[PDB]
Amino acid sequence: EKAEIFNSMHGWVEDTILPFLKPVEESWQPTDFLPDSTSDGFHEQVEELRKRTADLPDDYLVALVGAMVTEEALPTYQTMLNTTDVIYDESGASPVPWAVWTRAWTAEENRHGDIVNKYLYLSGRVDMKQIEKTIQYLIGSGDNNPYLAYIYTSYQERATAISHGSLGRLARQKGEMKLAQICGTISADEKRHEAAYSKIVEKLFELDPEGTMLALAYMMKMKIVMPDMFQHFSAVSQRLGIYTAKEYTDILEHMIARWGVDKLTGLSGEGRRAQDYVCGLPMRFRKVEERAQAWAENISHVPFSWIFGRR
Amino acid sequence: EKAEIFNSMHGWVEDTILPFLKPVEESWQPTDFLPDSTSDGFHEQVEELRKRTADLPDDYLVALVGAMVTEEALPTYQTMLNTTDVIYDESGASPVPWAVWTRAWTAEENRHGDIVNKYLYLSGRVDMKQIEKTIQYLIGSGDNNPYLAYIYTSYQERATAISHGSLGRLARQKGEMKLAQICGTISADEKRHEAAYSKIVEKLFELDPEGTMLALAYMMKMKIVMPDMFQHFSAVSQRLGIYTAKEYTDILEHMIARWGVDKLTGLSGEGRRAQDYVCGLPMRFRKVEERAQAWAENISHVPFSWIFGRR
Ligand SMILES: [Fe+3]
Ligand SMILES: [Fe+3]
Ligand SMILES: [Fe+3]
Ligand SMILES: [Fe+3]
Repeated sequence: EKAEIFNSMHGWVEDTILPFLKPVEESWQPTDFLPDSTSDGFHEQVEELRKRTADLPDDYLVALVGAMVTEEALPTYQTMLNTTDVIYDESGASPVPWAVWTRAWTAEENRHGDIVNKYLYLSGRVDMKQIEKTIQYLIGSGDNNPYLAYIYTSYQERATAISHGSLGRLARQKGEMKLAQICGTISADEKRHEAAYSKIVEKLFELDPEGTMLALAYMMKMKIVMPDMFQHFSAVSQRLGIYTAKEYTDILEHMIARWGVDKLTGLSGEGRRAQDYVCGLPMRFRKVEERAQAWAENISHVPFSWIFGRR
Repeated sequence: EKAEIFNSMHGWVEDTILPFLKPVEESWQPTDFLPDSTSDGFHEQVEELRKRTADLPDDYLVALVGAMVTEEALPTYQTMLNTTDVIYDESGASPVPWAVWTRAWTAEENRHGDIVNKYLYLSGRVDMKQIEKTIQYLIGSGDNNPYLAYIYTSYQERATAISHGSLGRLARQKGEMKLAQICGTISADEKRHEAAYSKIVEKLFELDPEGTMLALAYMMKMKIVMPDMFQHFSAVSQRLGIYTAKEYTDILEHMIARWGVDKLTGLSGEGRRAQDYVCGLPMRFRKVEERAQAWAENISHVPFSWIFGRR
């Protein structure tokens, strides 16, 4: 039945989801936000960047490294959403619209880690050797239910749109307008992605409320949890205001509203147990917001000095 | 039966394939082969690179762009080999050794496109904006039989080990010792990868000669073919001697020998038709080697001037 639900969605994925892609022709590329290496001005542009970035506080460097590590892990996030599927009909073989979306979306995502990685490299502010190791360990690390991937990615796209957006805003506040542009441009990609993925989940709730509710309850319980090295990234994002416990709870309420999870009808006893669990979470998580803030305020970079580069 | 063949191989994959991984601790990283951005010497090192790279012929620039485009497409090559599999036993849940290999191998591969991409960027010799577009189109483009991926990757790892190795050798010949090191270091990764993948195919031939032969015949016929923009990369690799029609044929003979495809026994009529087809290919491809060379010698960069950066 899940396979068939997915199959029956092809037309709507084509009509409603694929338009959320931005044409490659109209798309920014990392080179847009970097010193021009073909230009006689290259060295001077690189120097300006390094000057601009010497003004950035340490917390900010760390959050930005957090964001790049997350993005650079792209090969291990698109893998769940990869569907070994291809449709046969009178026009011949073609790719399922699900795969057309995943592939093009992966191509979008690929630019996010590259821009931040080359920008941080050029700044000199972080030790790119240690961070590349981290990333190799992380790709090396990398339940089969096919709704789960879609739900998780909805949440992740909204969280990452908000985090990159807030990083951008703080870069702007410090006068680092190129870094603000980078962070803001990524955020705008993520806002589109979040829109496509939320709509997919919406549609799954429409067509299979029982399956989707059980999957969402599983995801909230098991996978998607309130927002040592990753703990440290998390603490820094908390105290900077980029991505907080309050924002996590706010994302949960938005998703509950957007998908009308507290308004589902016709559920079994099992479905209602799952709906009750999910819908009761925001009240549970409000209570731990003020503790998240205190904990973040005590974090030291001393165990993490290895992240930093030139001062 | 293919699923079961794969399942029955877990112990041997663990004992024989996983040791071909290089520990992340002992591993090079892109930063190793790049100007040190944390150093007061950064600008000077970047200048040395740009000087070293001004000595590189155009054919060489193009082949190197070919290689990076190929590598940077990594998200669309690991996807077939991704297996949504996880083993349950008395120790709990664990990852199938197939997935442990794929993940760690993907983490290895991720460094290949990054090093070449940042090196080419810093050189100024190519227009990275146009090449990033190309790459986005290419990831966006990106039969389900599970032997096919393993066979294809065997061939691809041997081809890419030979191509990066020969690019390295030519960089060396021009005195560009850092670029030679990069190309040579990648080649050595690919030689390990090729060894792991050839051994997998070997084992598939041992355990299921009939299935593997039919898959190999399919791959030679359909997918793996004698070595406009990709045609142009191919022509340049031909005339430079980096990767030629003769080398393609040589890879086919090596694989036939390594896996003893001309020595399989107990095949059905169908199996023997497939074995005869494959084993007759090298004689067929020798005949078109001298034509590949002539064709490559007539290629113009004029339609491809968009690749180039500063002169
Ligand atoms: Fe992203
Ligand atoms: Fe995204
Ligand atoms: Fe490679
Ligand atoms: Fe490889």
